Amino acid sequence: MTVVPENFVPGLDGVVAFTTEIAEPDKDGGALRYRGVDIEDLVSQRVTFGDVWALLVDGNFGSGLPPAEPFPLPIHSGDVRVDVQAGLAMLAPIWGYAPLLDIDDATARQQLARASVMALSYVAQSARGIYQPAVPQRIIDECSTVTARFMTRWQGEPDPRHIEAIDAYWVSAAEHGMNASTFTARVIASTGADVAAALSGAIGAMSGPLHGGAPARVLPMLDEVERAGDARSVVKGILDRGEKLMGFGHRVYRAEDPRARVLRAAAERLGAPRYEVAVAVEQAALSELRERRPDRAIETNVEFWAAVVLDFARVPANMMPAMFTCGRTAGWCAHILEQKRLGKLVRPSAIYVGPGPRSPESVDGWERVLTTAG
Amino acid sequence: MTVVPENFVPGLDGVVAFTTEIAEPDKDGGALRYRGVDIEDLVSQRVTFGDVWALLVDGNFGSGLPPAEPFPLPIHSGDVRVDVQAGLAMLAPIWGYAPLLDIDDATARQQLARASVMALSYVAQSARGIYQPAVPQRIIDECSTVTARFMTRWQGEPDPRHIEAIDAYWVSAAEHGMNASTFTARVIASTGADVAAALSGAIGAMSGPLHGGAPARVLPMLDEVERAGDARSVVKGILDRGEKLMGFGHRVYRAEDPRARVLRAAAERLGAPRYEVAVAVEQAALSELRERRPDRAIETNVEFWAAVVLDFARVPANMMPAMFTCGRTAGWCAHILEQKRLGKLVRPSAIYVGPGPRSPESVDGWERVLTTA
Repeated sequence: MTVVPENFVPGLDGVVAFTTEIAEPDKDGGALRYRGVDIEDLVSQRVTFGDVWALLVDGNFGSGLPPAEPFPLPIHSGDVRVDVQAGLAMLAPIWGYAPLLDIDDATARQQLARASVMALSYVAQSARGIYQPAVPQRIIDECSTVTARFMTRWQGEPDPRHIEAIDAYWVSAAEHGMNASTFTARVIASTGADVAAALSGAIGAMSGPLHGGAPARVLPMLDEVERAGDARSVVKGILDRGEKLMGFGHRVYRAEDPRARVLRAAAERLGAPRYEVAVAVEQAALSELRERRPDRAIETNVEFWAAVVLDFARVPANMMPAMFTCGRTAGWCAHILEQKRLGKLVRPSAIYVGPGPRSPESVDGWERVLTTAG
Repeated sequence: MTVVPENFVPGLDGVVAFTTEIAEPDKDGGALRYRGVDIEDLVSQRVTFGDVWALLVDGNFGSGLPPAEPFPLPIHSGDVRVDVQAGLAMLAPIWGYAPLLDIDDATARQQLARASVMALSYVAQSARGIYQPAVPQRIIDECSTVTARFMTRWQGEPDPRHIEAIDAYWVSAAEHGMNASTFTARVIASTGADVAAALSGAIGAMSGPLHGGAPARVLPMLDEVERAGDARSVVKGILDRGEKLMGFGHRVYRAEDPRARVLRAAAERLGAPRYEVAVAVEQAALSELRERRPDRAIETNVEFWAAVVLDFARVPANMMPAMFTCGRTAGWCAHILEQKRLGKLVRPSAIYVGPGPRSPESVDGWERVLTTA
């Protein structure tokens, strides 16, 4: 802890923290796989989110996410993320969740599933809000998928097409390697904390606007083209004005992000009213950015089609981050269980480059210490 | 993303994630410094926690931690750690904390101080518990330090010697480099999240029993030595029954942990009644452990003397993890602010070693999946 190694770079970019068996974002190959299964196969075969949760967590099919038990959300803070972050942490004492260090794998797995679906129930309740009555459990119980139950608990009578849109979205968002919120879940798990503490901390990481991957603020642009009608000219004006085009930029996969293709497809198939305009904005935005920057590689961000699909499902813009979080719980749970089996505390190091030894009296403000105390 | 490097070890041991100006845990010198200032100087000169907080966060003593505003804890979960984890996250919407990305350094610093002392207040209220009336603010307002306000909000009429014990402990526990909870705080902070989300998540990591530093479950042993009168025979009994001897193990520093030294001296200076039995256990434990593992480096854990100091201050055993959290809010806050200035998202890589491409129907259990068409 003294000298900065030769062009050391802050952060952990490219530092391998783990091996994982859970999922492979194959950027070079243009494909995203969950336990070896392409998400395009999962989504096109209409595998529901609860079953994809189990594939990711267990490595095989057959023990899908159970329905949430009745539990009125105790937290009403004005922010769905806070409600779920606080509410999840509070499950440990009332449900008796011991630290991960103290339980076997099967128990941790059951506790993950029970807590994970309660995260969805809490989001639905928070979004529905306190200024109207809860949806009765018996109406939710008429549903046959976790995704249908979530939409019913939130909206009461959801359009089945909107349930399908959320299913496609959540599966496409379920897992994506070693990002900050997945990493936060694994660090908290690695202390042997209970699984609710790890999920609650991951929600905190996920809430940061630099976490990346939350749906795109593209709806105002899609409204402009709906009134103006000239997708190309609106794109040209968005760029000429100095503004940046939302939902487009550098390539993430080799070409098309496969999650963007899956969601564009979902929007087409389900007859989302904004589809035709969005397809026009996409073709306009890529041909425009590529013509303006011919040596740069430009593709559609999944966050663009995520906004179209979520918006179709009547998700308000202020709620789209929570919807991302709902899907990502599958990957968090898978990584928490894998971290438990790893059994290795995550505890990096630092190099000290601050002041050397000195007296307290030599520190600025010391007179104020003696004046306050005196 | 698929070839394992020849230097790969699980985790991040020895991987330098950051440079820091905040503090230097000097393992080979057996000394701990906060912004260059030795904790032994800070404790022996009775620098109060609230001033050490400013030292760590700001690099100077200009502006001490302010007192907490009145705010009855809204969470009563039966677990003090959960009350504060949840309660801290909830501060951002009621107080209007914007994400770290959206505010300047001075505003984040103000937000850290306000939430940090609220964490202390929440722990005091949660520990005091729901079967007692809150202590009036007018009584707490008569105290002159944050540490005294905390002990008063919790206990009503704290013994001033117990207040000094807490100030010594909290200063000794304020900061210790890149531990899992400070690391968690920095990671969450690196996403641009609000400081309350970062503090809340760090409390999550702190609560894990493998984080380290939570005071040692040594009170049963100290009771038995007080009952039986012979420390060595009790220690031999524990190891002969195959149980773990709490409070002793691998060296953290080269030899003695300087925080263990500071807390042992605090307990002696303040006349903690359990002092002498605790010293006798330390001698007997290190002697028996070094006899049995003669080439293993074995030192007293700081947690051993932490337990003695906190118990002297009438902290119940189930409140001791939260008291560690209270002191460590200083280092968390200092590191969140340093992370903010760095402006760098913390995310590492992983190597995939799972199954290759395969169809859904080739996965065990596919016949149990229901799909609509």
